[PDB]
Amino acid sequence: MNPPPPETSNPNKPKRQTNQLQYLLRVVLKTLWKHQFAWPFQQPVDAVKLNLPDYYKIIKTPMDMGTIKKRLENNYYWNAQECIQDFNTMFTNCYIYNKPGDDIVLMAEALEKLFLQKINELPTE
Ligand SMILES: Cc1cc(C)cc(Nc2nccc(-c3c(-c4ccc(C(F)(F)F)cc4)ncn3C3CCN(CCN(C)C)CC3)n2)c1
Repeated sequence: MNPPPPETSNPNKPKRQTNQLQYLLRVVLKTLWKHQFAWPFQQPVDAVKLNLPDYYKIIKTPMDMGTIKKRLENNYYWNAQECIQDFNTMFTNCYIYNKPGDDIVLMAEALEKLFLQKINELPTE
C-alpha cells in the first residue's frame, strides 16, 4: 500500500509569509513544475500503480513537488530553509532509490540544477 501523503496543513503550526517563501512558490516551484522532466515529481510516488513494492521500505521521508506546492500555498513553512530542505529531500529520495545515470536520475539532476540556479537568486529576507 501507499502511505498517506505528507502533511500539508497544520492549524497548530504558526504561519508566515516572507519574500523568500513567495519567491519559492511564484518562481521556483512554478519554473520546476513546467519543466519537461517534471511529471514524475508532481505528486507522491504511486508505488502501487508503478509496481514499486519496495519504494516505501527504502524511502521513509517521502517528498514531492505536489506536496511542496500545497505546503507553500497553505503557508505551512515558517522559513525558506524548510522548503529548500523539502526540495532536497525529494531529489535525494530519487537518488537513493535509483542508480546514477538512470533516466529518472538524469531528469531529477536537470531539475536540481535548475533549482540550484533559482536558489542562487533567492532574494534577501
Ligand atoms: C522514467 C520513467 C519511466 C516510466 C515508465 C515511468 C516513469 N514515471 C514515474 N513516475 C513516478 C516515479 C517514477 C520513478 C521514480 C521516482 C522516485 C522518486 C521521486 C521523488 F523525487 F519524487 F521522490 C520521483 C520519481 N523513481 C523511479 N521511477 C520510475 C522508474 C521506472 N519504472 C519503470 C517500471 N519499473 C517497475 C521497472 C517506473 C518508476 N517514475 C518514469
